[PDB]
Amino acid sequence: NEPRILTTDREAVAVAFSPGGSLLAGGSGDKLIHVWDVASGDELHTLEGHTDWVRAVAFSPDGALLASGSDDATVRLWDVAAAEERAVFEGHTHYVLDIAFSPDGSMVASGSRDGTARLWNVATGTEHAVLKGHTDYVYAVAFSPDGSMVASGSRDGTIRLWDVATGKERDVLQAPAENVVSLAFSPDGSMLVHGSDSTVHLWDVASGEALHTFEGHTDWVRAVAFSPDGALLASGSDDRTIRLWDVAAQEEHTTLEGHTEPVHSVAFHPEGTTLASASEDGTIRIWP
Amino acid sequence: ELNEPRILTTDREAVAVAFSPGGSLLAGGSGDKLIHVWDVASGDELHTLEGHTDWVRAVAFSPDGALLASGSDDATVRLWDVAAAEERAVFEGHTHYVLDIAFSPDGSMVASGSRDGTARLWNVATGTEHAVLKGHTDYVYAVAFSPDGSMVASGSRDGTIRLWDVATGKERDVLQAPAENVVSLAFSPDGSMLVHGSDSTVHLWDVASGEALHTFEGHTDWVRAVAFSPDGALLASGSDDRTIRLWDVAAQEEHTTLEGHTEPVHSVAFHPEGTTLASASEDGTIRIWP
Amino acid sequence: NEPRILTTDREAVAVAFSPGGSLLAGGSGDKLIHVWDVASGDELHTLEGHTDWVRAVAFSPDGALLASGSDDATVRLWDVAAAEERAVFEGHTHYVLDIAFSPDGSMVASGSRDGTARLWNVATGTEHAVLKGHTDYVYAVAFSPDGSMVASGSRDGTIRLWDVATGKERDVLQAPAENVVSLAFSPDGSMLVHGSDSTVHLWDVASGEALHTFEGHTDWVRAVAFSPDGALLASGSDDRTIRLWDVAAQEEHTTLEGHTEPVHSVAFHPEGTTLASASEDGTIRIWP
Amino acid sequence: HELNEPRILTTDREAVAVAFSPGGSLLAGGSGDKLIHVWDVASGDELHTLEGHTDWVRAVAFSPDGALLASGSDDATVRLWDVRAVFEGHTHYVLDIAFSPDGSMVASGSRDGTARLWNVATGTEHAVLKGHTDYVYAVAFSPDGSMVASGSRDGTIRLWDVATGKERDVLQAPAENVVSLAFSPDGSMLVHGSDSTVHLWDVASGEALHTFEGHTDWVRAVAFSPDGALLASGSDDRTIRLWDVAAQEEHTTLEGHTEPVHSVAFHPEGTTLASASEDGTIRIWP
Amino acid sequence: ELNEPRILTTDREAVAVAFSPGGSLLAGGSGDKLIHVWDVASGDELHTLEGHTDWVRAVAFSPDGALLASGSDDATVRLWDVAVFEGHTHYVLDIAFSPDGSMVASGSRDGTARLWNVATGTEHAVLKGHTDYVYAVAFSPDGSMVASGSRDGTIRLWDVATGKERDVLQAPAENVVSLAFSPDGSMLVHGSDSTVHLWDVASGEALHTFEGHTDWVRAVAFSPDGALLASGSDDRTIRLWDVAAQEEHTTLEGHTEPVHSVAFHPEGTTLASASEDGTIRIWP
Repeated sequence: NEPRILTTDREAVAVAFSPGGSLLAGGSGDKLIHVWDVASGDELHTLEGHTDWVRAVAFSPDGALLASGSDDATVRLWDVAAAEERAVFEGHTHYVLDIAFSPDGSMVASGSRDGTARLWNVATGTEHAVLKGHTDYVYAVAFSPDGSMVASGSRDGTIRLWDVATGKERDVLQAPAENVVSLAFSPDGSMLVHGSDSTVHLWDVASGEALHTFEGHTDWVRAVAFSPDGALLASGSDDRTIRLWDVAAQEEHTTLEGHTEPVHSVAFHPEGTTLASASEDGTIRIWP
Repeated sequence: ELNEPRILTTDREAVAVAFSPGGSLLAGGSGDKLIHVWDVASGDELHTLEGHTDWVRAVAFSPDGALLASGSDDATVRLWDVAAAEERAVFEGHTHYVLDIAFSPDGSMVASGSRDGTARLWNVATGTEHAVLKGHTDYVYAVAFSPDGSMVASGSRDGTIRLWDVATGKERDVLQAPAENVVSLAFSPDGSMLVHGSDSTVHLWDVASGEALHTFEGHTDWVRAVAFSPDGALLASGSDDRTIRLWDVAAQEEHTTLEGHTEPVHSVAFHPEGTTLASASEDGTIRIWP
Repeated sequence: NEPRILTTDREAVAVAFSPGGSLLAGGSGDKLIHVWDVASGDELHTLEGHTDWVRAVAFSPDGALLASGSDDATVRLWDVAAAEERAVFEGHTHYVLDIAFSPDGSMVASGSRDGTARLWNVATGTEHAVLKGHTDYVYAVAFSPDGSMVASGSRDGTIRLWDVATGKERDVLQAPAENVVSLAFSPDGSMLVHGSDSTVHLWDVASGEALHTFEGHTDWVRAVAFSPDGALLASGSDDRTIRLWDVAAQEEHTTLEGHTEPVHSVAFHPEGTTLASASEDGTIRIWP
Repeated sequence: HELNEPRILTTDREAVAVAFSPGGSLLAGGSGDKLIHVWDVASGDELHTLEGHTDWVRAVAFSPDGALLASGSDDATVRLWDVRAVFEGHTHYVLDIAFSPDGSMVASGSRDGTARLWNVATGTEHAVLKGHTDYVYAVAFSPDGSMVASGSRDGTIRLWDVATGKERDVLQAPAENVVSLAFSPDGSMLVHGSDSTVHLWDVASGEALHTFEGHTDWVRAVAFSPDGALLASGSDDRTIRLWDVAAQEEHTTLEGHTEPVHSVAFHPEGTTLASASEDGTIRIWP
Repeated sequence: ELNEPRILTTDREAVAVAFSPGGSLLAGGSGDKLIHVWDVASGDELHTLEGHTDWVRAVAFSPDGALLASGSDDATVRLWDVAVFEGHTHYVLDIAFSPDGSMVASGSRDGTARLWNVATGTEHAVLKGHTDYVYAVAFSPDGSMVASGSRDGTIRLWDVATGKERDVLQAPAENVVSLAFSPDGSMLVHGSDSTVHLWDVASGEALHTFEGHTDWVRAVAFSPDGALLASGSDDRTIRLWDVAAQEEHTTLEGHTEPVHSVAFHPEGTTLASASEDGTIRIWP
């Protein structure tokens, strides 16, 4: 079926649902974060303060805060209700390309072009750790659902796993011949998925071995997201499509067409009924 | 960030640095027998304090910013009027090189660490003689008051850090673990932790319990200076490996490596606002970074 | 409540209370600074040495020193008890129109018609920084209560925020239809007020956003001051009045009438029960 | 009569300069709102508003042909308006402008303590008048064009030989700032308006003819009658006073009250007077 | 037992001194980073050798008198014509030419004694076994053995031909700071933070411990005849002892200063002391 559309003046490169499902946050190239009421499709208050493109957004698990990463090299925290900048994190030397909120709510992770992943302490507003190892841009970061581990995806063709507590690297998953552009954990923590150029890979987390490769995209896969029950996987690509795959059977489920430009971010509704995609065509689409 | 805003050029060994309490001035101790005071904003050289006969190994501002103290290989500690309008006293009594000095938070006393194995607590306002603390058969390289002024810590060649109660001159605890000479020490603003710089390593201690909390590894040669950030988040180290490092206290991670220097880094110091740190090196430069 | 009145032989353009509350300094067109014992109403000393109008005055936080700015292009430091000139600062090329003493007591700020804001190190007597950003005259300077920041108000329609230590500009607030003629921080440090033509504007410091505009004045607002508890705002204007505003309610509190000429400066007693104004009518008035 | 005729409005700030056109039919108002207004003396029309200045306009003057107007502003420019302006500059704020009777020259009084003299056609600065130790608040050419007179905050009235840039006389007597100046149509006398009170000076002898007392506050404005018989004073006391130039006695007092009178100008036939006041009113009286 | 001249120019601690083999020239290594050479007969300043970047802790002449070696904190050993360089990973604190003149031994802060062939410039022998900085080295007069003093509190004897440790002399409570080999090769001297010890080479036992100094003993030198031993201390005395007896022979008062280094004239007529002030002194 056909989605709904929301419109931004500029490229929408990041999207996320509030934990309750009632709000939708959109990160854009107008240097703002837009917040929509999902039911009415009305645009609530905007979040301004970033000085460059907003590349990623994520809600706190309690839904009270929103974290954002930007090309201005900063990570900001926003009070959702008040639509206010609550904090600003500095340290990254280059564009911040991804962020993730810990399931705990106490930490934000960021990935940047400076070749590091950083962890920020939400309560104190300080840097908890800098994660060093990658030799190229870090395009994606994601927390393990138990909150103990963070995974980082880099252009150096590696996926690195670190202990959140100590900042220590635990594993390196090799993905050769490729730039890892996106990462996501399954909600059960058993699987990890990464987006590459035209391809989506599945990994068994306990083993660090590759389970399967999903073929069908014809361009860079910049966004991946697991459904809340882990059964479905969504991918966003430069080929303009969004693809759904059946995780257990490891086949194509369906292809979502409609975007006229690259899809930079994909996010499931917490109930699993809806998917949101953001595209360079300046639209956010909600698909059931 | 770790980027550097400015560079100062001195042309000799810059072995000690400290910021004024307001943040606007910088004192530099040099291999010349001189102390320099710089304006941080303009980078202008305000004044040069002469009198020492040998290397100046440590410098400190009084908490009220009116006085500078300097410790030297000539075996003296000198007190300078910052305005420069007035010469001041000199502290004599140490039999060997003085490698460290620290002001008590009230500005009434100064502590000094010498190679003679003694830590001396001198009176600033008063002209009387001072208390002697004895270091354990080995030279004392480093000294620091706790922020509350109740504790003084000393770093020695015995590979231990010593804590005294300032009021009674009583030795409260002994911190052991370093495999070598402890060259620097710094209290957390909380007063809860202590930071140790030694031969290759940076240690974190729980002051109350006298236990080691962590060891920071990453320097490849002797760590000559340490500094605790005002927020307590970060730690700064200077080393003979020619780098300076910033460490995340919680995780013990290399928040940043500052790679401008070509020669050993003898001293590091945080700005009072915690935004920038200054590093001093044998390459005859002072580098300021955020 | 009718105030009490002191006189100067010429225009009184500046006033400030000692931190203890017992003294009142008045800057005038006599080229002198007058000091009054508030309780007795007696004139304790005359500070002489300026060569032109004295435009602004400020006490050191310990009350031992007074700073003054003048049309002679100089900033002077006075020993109050001794009534002696202690230092003279030179460097500004044009009239100095405002001065401020930091809470730290280590730095004096000045704003001049030469388009620059200067910071002077009181202990050493040196020029610490020249702040250059503005493209027109600087009419006001104020320190943040934490002493980390200094703000400058200019004819170029900008308010600028600088780091005191490094002299680096941090922010530029835009107020474009307006010449910024006066500034004050709230004692909290959370808000800033600026005075323009007919209006007093309130800013949120952290967000740099405009909170309110206080309307009622019918001419230039040359002086603004927060009450020590932050609850009240005072404005001095060319319309000859002083207005008090309730900060939280954003409403008019009262209008102080009596002055027969423009009110150039206002200052609160540290207890908050009394206010002093200075006027071109050659009077300083103390109002409860 | 002293009847108040049209009250002229639209300026939104202090009106600090007024002048009649030489032909009598137009009225120019300079204000603190940074503009110059031109009015039809008959009321029937509103004419133009001259915009460009960035700061207070303190003086206006018409060229003797009535085709050009000059203005002085705090923005430090002297602008000649075609009635786009042409511009002239001052190191400091410019407070007074006067055209020579000839119309060949514009004199500008400034905060830099000097009077500038420009050749209108060329635009070339010809002479700088140096001598005052403070702001120059008012300037006027003698009817023969050979002399300029100036009032300053230094409390003096000065006479200059224009061609030679040379100071010829310094008239002293005011205790305070001289705020306005006027030259007599016969050129024999000069009028001072000050922070104390109005004075008359003999041009040839460089002596005081008289002191006019009556005002109870600052005198900001003075203007001679076209026949030279009378003098008008404007004050902070809110009266306009008329004095006999010969006898030196007060003739009449006009109570145009509630407002300080900042500028006054007589009509060319002498029947009318214009006053400027605060807050942007221009008043016309016979 | 007097003393004649005092020698000047060094701006810092003079921590090494050596006479040329044949007469006549004197070398001073200092904290000011340079090596001074002095003409002994005239008491003049012949030359200053510059290049080192850090403190110079040892100097030694080649047996032909044509080359001088220096050890510095800059981690170089340099050979000077009377320059060539060698490296160490750490600070070099001491050097000694073999009596043959074919080898330079260098003791470093890397816990090893380094041995180079001078003519080829190639390092061949590394002596390992010390657990801390090596502060002093000296060849046996036959060149078959090297002795080393370390901060580990030991004196070691090594067989030169095979980089193997032959003996470990223990006893000193603290850092050994200097060592010397007697001309007959029978006795070895240790200078430490408290005392000076004599080690019997054939027996591998301690002949005796010298207890007169009241502070650290920084230097030891054997007389050319082997009869007498000089000790230099922080207490500002130089002490002469009978090697056989081990009894104190004399005390030289310098006083104001701590003696950092001592050396005998090759004829045995003169003794040179180096001090912190940046003075060199000769006594008979």
